[PDB]
Amino acid sequence: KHTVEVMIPEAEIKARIAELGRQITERYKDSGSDMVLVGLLRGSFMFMADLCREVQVSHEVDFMTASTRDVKILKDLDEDIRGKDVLIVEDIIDSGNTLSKVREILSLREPKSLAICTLLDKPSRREVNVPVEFIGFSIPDEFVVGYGIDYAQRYRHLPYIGKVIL
Amino acid sequence: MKHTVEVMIPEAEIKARIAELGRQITERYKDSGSDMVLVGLLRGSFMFMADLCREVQVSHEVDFMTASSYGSTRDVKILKDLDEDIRGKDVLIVEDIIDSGNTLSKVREILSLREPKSLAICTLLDKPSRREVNVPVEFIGFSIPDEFVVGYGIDYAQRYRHLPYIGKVILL
Ligand SMILES: [Mg+2]
Ligand SMILES: [Mg+2]
Repeated sequence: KHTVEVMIPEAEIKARIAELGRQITERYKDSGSDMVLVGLLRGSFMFMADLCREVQVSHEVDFMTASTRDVKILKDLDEDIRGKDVLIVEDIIDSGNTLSKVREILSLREPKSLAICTLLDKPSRREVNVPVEFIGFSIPDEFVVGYGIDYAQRYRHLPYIGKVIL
Repeated sequence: MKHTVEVMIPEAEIKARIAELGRQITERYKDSGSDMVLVGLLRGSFMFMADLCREVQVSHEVDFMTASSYGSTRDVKILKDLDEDIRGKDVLIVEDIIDSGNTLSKVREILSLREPKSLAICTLLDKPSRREVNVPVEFIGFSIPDEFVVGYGIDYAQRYRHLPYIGKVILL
């Protein structure tokens, strides 16, 4: 028994993703090597669709599904990242537990470079020290939904970030 | 192969169209009162699903499947199934293009066996001329000839998937 309040409106997200877009563009425009943005599903699908449209560099788009448990590849990438600039695209960084492991896994395949871009970082919640090179918003430890993030399989389609209120 | 890309469906025409697909989808499903889920086929549907789902004013789950993309007489194989159940639910399959219909047809049969309440396909692009197998398609963004198209999720040799418009590829 809850309500959703707006936490970050749709206009702010868009403004912020244009700025991330310019930045990812300046970091990578002079590489000349193949680039791929790598979404973590299901949560990253919306951020990736918006971010990849703001990245003014030829790139592949690929996806990955990762799980007191091991991080397991439930769906690996469709393409090779060896010798490629790879940017991992994630809805939210929290503990850092999963993203740190996903980072290690892709690192074995020897990309030219490897980096993370997350829309939301909850740095009060961090349990592991994970290098994150691009952040949308550092946020308080709120119960967030919308923009791909769910509450018991709800609100992934909301075009703003909401916080859930019990 | 040496080439250029021209704009064919600008970004703003895709948006206008997606907004109308969402009113249509809302209309058909608002009074259902069952769980609804939008099932995108990866990788093609990712960006269309992003925009479409935001224009659907009904509470829905969003889920994805990867079916065998072997390309354009082998079996359609689930590389990655749904994470959530569809029995008793309204399911809208979301695709970027229907051409031959082989994959979409086999994806419909598989999900059908799960006994959703209803099953329906929304594609952004339809090439009716390329149909090899009849499949019903309730919601279509644009009907186009067999042009060589890219962008908005459609790759040419794992390139142009991030273009915010549909382009035509011109072989030089
Ligand atoms: Mg994490
Ligand atoms: Mg097909």
